[PDB]
Amino acid sequence: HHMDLGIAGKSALVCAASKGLGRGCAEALAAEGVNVTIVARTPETLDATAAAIRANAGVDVQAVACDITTPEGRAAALAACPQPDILVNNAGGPPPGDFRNFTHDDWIRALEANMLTPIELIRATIDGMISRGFGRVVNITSSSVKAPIDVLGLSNGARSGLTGFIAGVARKVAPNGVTINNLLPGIFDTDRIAVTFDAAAKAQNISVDEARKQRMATIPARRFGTPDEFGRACAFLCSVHAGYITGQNWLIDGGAYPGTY
Amino acid sequence: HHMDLGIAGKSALVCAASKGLGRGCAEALAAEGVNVTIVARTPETLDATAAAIRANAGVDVQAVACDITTPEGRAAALAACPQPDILVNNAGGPPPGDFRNFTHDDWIRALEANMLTPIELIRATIDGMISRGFGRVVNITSSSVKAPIDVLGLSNGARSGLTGFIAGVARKVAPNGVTINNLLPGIFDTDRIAVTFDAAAKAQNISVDEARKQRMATIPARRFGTPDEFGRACAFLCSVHAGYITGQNWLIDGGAYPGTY
Amino acid sequence: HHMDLGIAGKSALVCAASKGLGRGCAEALAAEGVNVTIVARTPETLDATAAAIRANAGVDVQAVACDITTPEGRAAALAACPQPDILVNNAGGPPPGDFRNFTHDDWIRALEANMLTPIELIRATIDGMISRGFGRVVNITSSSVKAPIDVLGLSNGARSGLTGFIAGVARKVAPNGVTINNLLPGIFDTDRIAVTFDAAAKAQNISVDEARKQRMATIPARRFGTPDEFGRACAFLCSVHAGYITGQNWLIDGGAYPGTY
Amino acid sequence: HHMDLGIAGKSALVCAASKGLGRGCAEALAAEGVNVTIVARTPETLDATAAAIRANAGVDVQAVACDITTPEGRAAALAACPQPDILVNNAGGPPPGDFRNFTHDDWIRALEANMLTPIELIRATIDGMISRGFGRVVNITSSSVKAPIDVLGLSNGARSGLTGFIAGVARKVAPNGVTINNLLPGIFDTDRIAVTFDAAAKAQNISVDEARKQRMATIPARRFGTPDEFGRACAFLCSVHAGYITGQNWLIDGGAYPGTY
Ligand SMILES: NC(=O)c1ccc[n+]([C@@H]2O[C@H](COP(=O)([O-])OP(=O)(O)OC[C@H]3O[C@@H](n4cnc5c(N)ncnc54)[C@H](OP(=O)(O)O)[C@@H]3O)[C@@H](O)[C@H]2O)c1
Ligand SMILES: NC(=O)c1ccc[n+]([C@@H]2O[C@H](COP(=O)([O-])OP(=O)(O)OC[C@H]3O[C@@H](n4cnc5c(N)ncnc54)[C@H](OP(=O)(O)O)[C@@H]3O)[C@@H](O)[C@H]2O)c1
Ligand SMILES: NC(=O)c1ccc[n+]([C@@H]2O[C@H](COP(=O)([O-])OP(=O)(O)OC[C@H]3O[C@@H](n4cnc5c(N)ncnc54)[C@H](OP(=O)(O)O)[C@@H]3O)[C@@H](O)[C@H]2O)c1
Ligand SMILES: NC(=O)c1ccc[n+]([C@@H]2O[C@H](COP(=O)([O-])OP(=O)(O)OC[C@H]3O[C@@H](n4cnc5c(N)ncnc54)[C@H](OP(=O)(O)O)[C@@H]3O)[C@@H](O)[C@H]2O)c1
Repeated sequence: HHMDLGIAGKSALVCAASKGLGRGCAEALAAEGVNVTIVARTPETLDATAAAIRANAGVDVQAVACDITTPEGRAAALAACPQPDILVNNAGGPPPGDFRNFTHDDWIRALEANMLTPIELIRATIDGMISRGFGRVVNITSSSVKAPIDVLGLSNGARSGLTGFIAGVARKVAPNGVTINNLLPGIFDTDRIAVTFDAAAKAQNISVDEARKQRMATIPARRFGTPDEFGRACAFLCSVHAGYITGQNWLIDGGAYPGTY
Repeated sequence: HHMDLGIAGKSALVCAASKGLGRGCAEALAAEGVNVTIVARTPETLDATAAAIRANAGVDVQAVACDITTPEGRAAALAACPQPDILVNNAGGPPPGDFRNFTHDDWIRALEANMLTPIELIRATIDGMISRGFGRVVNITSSSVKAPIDVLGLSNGARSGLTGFIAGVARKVAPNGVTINNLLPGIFDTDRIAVTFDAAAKAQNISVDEARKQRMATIPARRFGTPDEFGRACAFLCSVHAGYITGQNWLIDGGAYPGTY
Repeated sequence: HHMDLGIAGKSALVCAASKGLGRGCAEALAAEGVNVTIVARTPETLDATAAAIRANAGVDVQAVACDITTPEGRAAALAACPQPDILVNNAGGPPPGDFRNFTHDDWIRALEANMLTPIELIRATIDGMISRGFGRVVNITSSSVKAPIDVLGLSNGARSGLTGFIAGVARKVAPNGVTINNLLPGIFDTDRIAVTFDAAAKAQNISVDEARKQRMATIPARRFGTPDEFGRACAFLCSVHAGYITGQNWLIDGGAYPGTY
Repeated sequence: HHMDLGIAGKSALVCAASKGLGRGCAEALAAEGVNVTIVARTPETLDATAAAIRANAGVDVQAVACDITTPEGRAAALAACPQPDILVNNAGGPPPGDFRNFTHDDWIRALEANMLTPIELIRATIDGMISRGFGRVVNITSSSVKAPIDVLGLSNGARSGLTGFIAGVARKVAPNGVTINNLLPGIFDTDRIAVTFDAAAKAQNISVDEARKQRMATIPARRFGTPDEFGRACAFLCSVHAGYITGQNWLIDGGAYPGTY
């Protein structure tokens, strides 16, 4: 038994996807027959992930080595995948800090990476989607837009800016068979959080395993998220069964956010 | 290809499901190998839907003819399906009117059908789900909990009451592999909205098609929702790939609700 | 200086107001020249509060000793104050417990007290406000409608039901110079709370002062709310300066709720 | 009667305040005895409004002619008012347009004016507020953060970015007697909307008065907001009676936004 998402043979541009949540989305789309173009900066891991997906899924896989948060990187991605049916927006997130230490340049860099980059990729791909009467955009954001994360003010700001803009464009382009939705991760078991736990353990004189355990104990689901399950939610949003879902912020966080809505 | 939801052979109790959104949920779950018990008041339609799901899905189908908004009906449903892995809560919705004409009996009827009935079925099934380390509850509610519907004050109130309570229990039971989420329909093309469009077309002296087209033009997606796609979202929430999603209100409305969140 | 709220000589019906937040609202309204009818069950305390407001504010004060959560109590309150310009809805809160121990009648009782009671008082007073082109309704609810409180499922449900219904009525009656808003307290230093901390101190063999300080340490403002400041926010909503505020949920909680919105 | 806000003799920096909502905030604070420093680019209207507030309120009024969205302008404002107790953040909003015509520079300018400028003024004033154990920051934003405005994508984005960041800093600084809240205008009767209706009428073959009338008819309160009542709400947030309100988004829109929350 398995659910046909109806997107085999379509094309997807999956940003920041040699590892982690982006990789999970690329894998899940390829599993459903989507030809995927994956983007990341470092060739070694990018080429390896592209080869793995090729050998596991049997779809066409393209790899673009670029910084997606530059105009030149966006142009390189679109040169490889010029008319995507499906766009998964993603890029590395901003550094932590106390708000009094954020510089103007820190703000601009976070806004470029996690707000203006997704917006520009939508701008560059939306006309083709509209012309074909089908389109799916999924933006990987953060629980930070629902409840601010203490040390991640740059995310609290930049990703909330993206989300507020997305609300408008989602409803504007909805008449044309295009949906635009955001996937908001709680804590997911990737290399990104291992850096955070490594520093937290060393500061607290406990093991990383113990620090991870203590964090899990505060999550209602009592675990971290997996890149696999994140990618499956992405694939569902990109399917022919989610065409009546647009402008939505899907929080995938094990219940950690306490708000009713 | 096709995505394996991992719930073949599980049991679901699907309330108010001979027609409409409930039937869509039952069929989508049966398509993934779930043995479904479906509940409705009218035996003829209920038996015909049960027979159709048997013929199409090949799963075990039980049909319980009862009023799910009564304790005798809830007991009869649970007697047939006493340890469901999956509970889909649903019942008929309240009648329209101006708030100054709502009677006390009106309020109790709406609160019983669309708040206390789902709560009682959760109370009666949660301990078995917890003991097995797996459970899925999906409550069919309404866009009325995000933005009040003019003439449906009884829904605006009763379903918001359910949602506020669900927020707490979803997080309370999450440590045990149980998730509880709400699916909020916008306008879906069922028999319930045909009653509204027939009375509109006849009153205004226009065709039903014209009356429906006027409403569609106000929806960003420019169509109504289908019971099939509603059921597919339900099936995803009930899957092994949605275990990190709980306490969430999933609005499926073609972008009609204008709020950013 | 001092801000003239423009409501001197108007009439207010203030429910559940011999003590606590309700008394704070009655005193703040009376300080602005509003003639207040205050309602509580216990005559001794009610009369003492009524006499203190008379002495300090110099307005007309009526005391009605009744149970506002019954139809007979509402009839008595409205007989004494049949055409209020201002209605402050309030009642005792529901008891704590685990949802598996809520009886069906526990739910009915909480729904009657904290949802249907304020709805019926609005229905009985809204026509007069509309006919005069001025009206203010303020409903005392709870932070429980923004984030569920663990042991207060009955509040999480009933007050959320009220709130969803209020959303519709507020926008329905806004053309007639009537506003309807909700005031959502976080933890406020009333007798209800003082009893709770007496139990915590005794259970832990610590002083009441230490038990209270333990809770304050988790609140961003690092204190509890005062009934006075709650009443002042109520009075501002009831003023001629808040006529463009309706359907709003004002959370007054020292930042304790972590959600962005 | 009249309510004492307890802020006579305190100092406020009120940005973008020779006209409109900013002027309304400055006048309301001055009316409660606050010494106000008002900032605007054009000297003619700035000096006239400063003279009016001096004559009306008898407080100290400083006028700074500068563009508050530049570092040099922020520095000039702070030179005049180096240790404000109260900061009202405000600046001119972004131009309208279709999202496909927004340039990278359009985005940066909107982000600078309506997100990074308020953030930098908070960073420059928060230390002193904390050191005195009292502070009030009110950010004038927009209903666009609750529901996107069709042609104002630059606002939908930039002001949502501010709001997501403010959520974190409000809770961070709350232990020190500082509150940070946002005031979200719906449509207010200022010079800003005259330009909007001047274009809306010129294209619709109706008068600006007719276009205004038709827009009013869609607002539940059936009118536009006044700068006076907006300023009064600002003054209440800045008072000693609002110290338990922080991190809140106060929507002042006559009920036009349809969302329950
Ligand atoms: N993990 C969580 O708990 C969590 C939760 C919420 C939000 N997030 C956010 O979700 C996003 C993905 O996080 P993750 O945990 O999946 O991180 P991850 O495991 O480190 O994966 C990041 C991936 O993106 C690529 N990448 C990063 N910046 C890029 C850029 N500018 N251009 C192109 N490729 C880029 C990386 O490869 P290269 O380094 O070779 O480019 C890698 O393939 C981040 O924005 C993160 O802040 C994460
Ligand atoms: N359609 C929409 O646009 C929409 C949107 C939001 C919310 N909703 C809500 O979603 C729910 C389902 O609506 P729908 O459009 O699917 O309606 P529908 O097409 O009329 O189907 C309702 C189903 O529920 C059954 N049912 C009704 N009352 C029952 C009861 N007391 N006990 C057992 N079964 C009962 C009906 O069969 P019997 O009559 O034989 O019992 C039928 O099988 C309602 O609460 C509705 O208000 C609908
Ligand atoms: N304090 C908080 O932290 C907090 C926070 C959120 C919500 N709330 C809610 O706010 C409401 C007021 O709480 P509070 O802290 O102000 O309580 P409080 O200090 O105990 O005052 C309650 C007042 O209401 C009266 N009352 C209670 N039940 C009544 C009834 N059936 N009919 C008429 N009068 C009635 C009481 O007098 P009699 O006993 O003589 O009738 C008393 O005057 C409650 O619903 C509470 O749950 C409180
Ligand atoms: N009116 C509404 O319906 C409405 C609703 C929601 C949001 N808003 C937003 O609220 C803000 C205020 O709007 P409003 O209606 O009050 O406008 P307004 O009547 O045109 O007043 C704007 C004031 O700000 C000053 N100003 C503008 N940009 C400035 C800058 N960079 N530096 C310093 N002073 C500056 C202007 O004077 P100078 O030109 O001489 O500098 C003037 O004193 C805007 O961001 C607007 O988009 C307005």
